[PDB]
Amino acid sequence: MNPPPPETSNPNKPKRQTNQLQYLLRVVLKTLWKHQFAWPFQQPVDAVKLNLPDYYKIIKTPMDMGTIKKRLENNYYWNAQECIQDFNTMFTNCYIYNKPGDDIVLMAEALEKLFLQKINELPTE
Ligand SMILES: O=C(N1CCc2sccc2C1)n1ccnc1
Repeated sequence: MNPPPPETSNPNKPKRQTNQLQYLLRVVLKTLWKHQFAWPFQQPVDAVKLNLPDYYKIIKTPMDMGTIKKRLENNYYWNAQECIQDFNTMFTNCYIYNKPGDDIVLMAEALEKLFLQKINELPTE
């Protein structure tokens, strides 16, 4: 059974657009999305479809790139650090649910390295 997906809008949360957040969408997220290993991360984990009934028994703060992309598109975040934390949550969830050497974990490790390379330097506000 699947929980509701994370929110992509929140009317009482203040919005912001910064050069860093624009770069996270146009360059970082959009580049990661094209990678051959990105597909497991492009939407919320479907535990009903994937026959993973214990996924949400274990992962209590779900995150995926589809949600991040919609958040960035909505100006949901106040700053880049908030968005970067949602990427880190997404990678960490994969490491928590799975074990070292698992195919899904190799995909996450490669994306995380690419992610870090791209966020090492961000634009200046
Ligand atoms: O175990 C899987 N997971 C497990 C954990 C995570 S975290 C982000 C995407 C996924 C997908 N599979 C297995 C087949 N496709 C995804």
